[PDB]
Amino acid sequence: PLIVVTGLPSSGKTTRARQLYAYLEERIASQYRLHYISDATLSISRSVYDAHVRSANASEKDARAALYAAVKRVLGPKDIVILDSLNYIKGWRYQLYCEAKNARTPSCVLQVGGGVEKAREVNERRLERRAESDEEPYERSNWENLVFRYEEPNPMTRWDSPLFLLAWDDDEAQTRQVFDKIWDAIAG
Ligand SMILES: Nc1ncnc2c1ncn2[C@@H]1O[C@H](COP(=O)(O)OP(=O)(O)O)[C@@H](O)[C@H]1O
Ligand SMILES: [Mg+2]
Repeated sequence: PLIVVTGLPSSGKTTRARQLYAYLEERIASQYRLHYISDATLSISRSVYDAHVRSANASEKDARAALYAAVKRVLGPKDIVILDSLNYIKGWRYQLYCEAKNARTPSCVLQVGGGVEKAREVNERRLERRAESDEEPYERSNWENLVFRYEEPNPMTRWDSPLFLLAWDDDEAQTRQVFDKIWDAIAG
């Protein structure tokens, strides 16, 4: 199974993804294999998110290529894959949907975020606190433009459903309730 995490920059994707992993770890042991992938695990710097000429520096399109390959190598009916990345484009989320389809395994989307304001605050504290890291800040130019071009998951579309969301204020049990529906979704 594939679980597409999605959210704004510094919206809590990695934090929620860890919780999901720990949850899925207890549930598998109470079978499946558990995989975790992120920009950091693939050494994809956040600066990729900033035409007629071929360049040597990796593009955002190459980042999606890297992510796509990492998932295909492990994703399968017996392999649960957590993709912790912005995953902010409907088309990209549609590619991942078709990827899980080709792996003959269910897919879902898990949106995270405490808000544009609480997310902006985080990136400032991480900019203040000064590269394959989970706490490396974005440049304020790259951060703002990323939020502007974020595409909200649409449960009306089959590739953004089943959709699940987790606000920051959602406590350990409301988060735990979502995780159970994720589990039931990626089963029979
Ligand atoms: N429910 C949450 N509640 C409180 N703080 C959070 C929450 N989610 C994320 N954070 C905090 O905000 C910062 C960003 O979290 P992180 O998961 O690393 O964002 P990103 O999705 O960009 O990787 C972290 O310091 C983290 O502790
Ligand atoms: Mg992350």
